[PDB]
Amino acid sequence: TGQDRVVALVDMDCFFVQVEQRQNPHLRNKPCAVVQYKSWKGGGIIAVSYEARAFGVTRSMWADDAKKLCPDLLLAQVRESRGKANLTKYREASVEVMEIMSRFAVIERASIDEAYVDLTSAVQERLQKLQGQPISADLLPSTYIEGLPQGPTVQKEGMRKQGLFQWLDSLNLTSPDLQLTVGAVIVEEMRAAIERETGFQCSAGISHNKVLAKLACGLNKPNRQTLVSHGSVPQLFSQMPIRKIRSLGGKLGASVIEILGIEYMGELTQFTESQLQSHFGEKNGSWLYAMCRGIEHDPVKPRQLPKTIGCSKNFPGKTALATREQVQWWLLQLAQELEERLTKDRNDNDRVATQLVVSIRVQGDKRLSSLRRCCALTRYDAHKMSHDAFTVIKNCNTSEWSPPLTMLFLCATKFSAS
DNA sequence: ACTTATGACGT
DNA sequence: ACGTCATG
Ligand SMILES: Nc1ncnc2c1ncn2[C@H]1C[C@H](O)[C@@H](COP(=O)(O)NP(=O)(O)OP(=O)(O)O)O1
Ligand SMILES: [Mg+2]
Ligand SMILES: [Mg+2]
Repeated sequence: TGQDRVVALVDMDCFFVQVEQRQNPHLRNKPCAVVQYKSWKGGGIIAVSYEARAFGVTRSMWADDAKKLCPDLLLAQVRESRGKANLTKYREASVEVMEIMSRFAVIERASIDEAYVDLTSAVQERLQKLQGQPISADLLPSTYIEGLPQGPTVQKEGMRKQGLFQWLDSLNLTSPDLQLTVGAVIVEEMRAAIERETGFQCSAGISHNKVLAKLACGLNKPNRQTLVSHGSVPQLFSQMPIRKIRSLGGKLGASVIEILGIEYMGELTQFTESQLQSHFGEKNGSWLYAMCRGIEHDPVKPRQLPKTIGCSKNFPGKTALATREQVQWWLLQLAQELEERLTKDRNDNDRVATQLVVSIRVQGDKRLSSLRRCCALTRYDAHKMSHDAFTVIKNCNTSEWSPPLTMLFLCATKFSAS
């Protein structure tokens, strides 16, 4: 019934903003965004504080536009090195967080600001230690129970406590429900440890799988955690849009909506697994049939380290690189940042990348990557990497350079122990 | 002219 | 191996 494991998803609240606000006290408790490349339209927003969201400011907005919605908006710029954005500060901030999470349980780095946790084992330990002890409300100061309260509240904290009381009073409530509660107690502790040790606040979702735990985390932001039990799923999914569920945000979800003629996740229950398979594939049908019943089996991978390391730049419109000299210069600029990142990787993580991937895009092409080619990554030399990368894409030139290049991408892959 | 990184799947 | 999809 997918009530076998306890899985959590922890996600930092407006991460890049918190990172800047910690370092610059002035930006704290104020409408705040983080931008990059100020020259064109004040730059592009990649992170918005909650105060700034009250005014309607969103990521992928122009800073000049954001200022129109929010006159008093404070802006922080991404560091620029070698003529491109540099995310080093946010990656180091990430490492602090990932390290604190590691002490509690085994984690899967899902993004720079979020990881999954498997609390299944930890829950078992706590119960033996905690055996015969009731769970106090004090143990869950920031926990929301989805679907509660019900029955017999005007303030949001009042609703939270009321729901928490009903759930705790029942714990009536099964063995898998008790495990989620202990799972959540542990998440309270882990979240408190993050803020105390780094100054960063965050939200969390606690459930039986990664899809639900991720959905749960969203429900109460920021600085709150949410438990989505097995029993809540039917009511929660019933009015829940398909696009909301992870991996249904793009084309597949659209085709499910278009083919099946439904709009909510719950509506999938009526169809047989075979029906779903025939429409959307064997792998997807099977996945859909279980997910709408709240059952998901993807494992929490024990991976704290990124599989791959890469850098890229985009040369939109006029700025597009139409000469051999420019292509050579930016590969070198990219290869140089890559070398710094790669060297650090070896010292911290005892591993080396064996392959190098070059991806490029050209004018008139929609696709993120027009093409990609690879070659051997034998040495961490920016000049060699840049020179080799030129060699594997040099043919690409139809011609000077034609067509001019929209983007350059260099990626390191295939790391091995050492 | 929403950029810059990531991971997984299909074939 | 190379393209594509999905996500942050
Ligand atoms: N499309 C994008 N392009 C570039 N950088 C991005 C990005 N999306 C996110 N980032 C960077 C900047 C972001 O701060 C960060 C975290 O990812 P989120 O969790 O998706 N968003 P946040 O933590 O800001 O807040 P909250 O979760 O509470 O809504 O990654
Ligand atoms: Mg976040
Ligand atoms: Mg996130």
